[PDB]
Amino acid sequence: LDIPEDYQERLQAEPFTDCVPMLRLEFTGQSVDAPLLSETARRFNVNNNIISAQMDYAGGVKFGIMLTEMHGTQQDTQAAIAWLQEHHVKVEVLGYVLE
Amino acid sequence: LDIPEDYQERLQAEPFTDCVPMLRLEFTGQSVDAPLLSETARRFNVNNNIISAQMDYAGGVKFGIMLTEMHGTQQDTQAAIAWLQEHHVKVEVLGYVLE
Repeated sequence: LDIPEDYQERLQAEPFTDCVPMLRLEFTGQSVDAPLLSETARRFNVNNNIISAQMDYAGGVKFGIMLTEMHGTQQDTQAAIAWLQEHHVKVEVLGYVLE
Repeated sequence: LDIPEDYQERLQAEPFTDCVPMLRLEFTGQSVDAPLLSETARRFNVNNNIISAQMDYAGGVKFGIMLTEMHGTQQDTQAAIAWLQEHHVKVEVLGYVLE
């Protein structure tokens, strides 16, 4: 897993009403000049709650990992995840937690 | 300075018209439940562009550092920075960059 044991413990594979997805985000070389999480917060009215991160600035660009929760309506959440991927941020929904 | 060499090179101590603050954020036990950066994006119409981050999760809360640029109008970035400080995120303006 190499997520925190607290999350190993509460994570549920199956969605459930007003669950919240726990995400693993992977940056693969974006410029810092792309404000992707700040844009999703306004555009999709979601909150991206950072759990942890190992984000490296290497070669003048961004390569690394973040664990987050994404809070918002189900439609907004799905749209934000897809838009992140459409900008080549890899996104894995690791499972779902409460609220 | 202890930031990436290209930022060290570009960093100005004096604020200039349309400059961009380069921030260091230090997390010292903020809960994962507080959507600090997402809320500033909406509240103050700024972008928090992550440069790098080494953030750990422990006991339900967060510890570590992030380097960012903050983009927005002068009054908006001033208000977002003041609000993060008001909410006890340790913020340091390392200097200013184009553009």
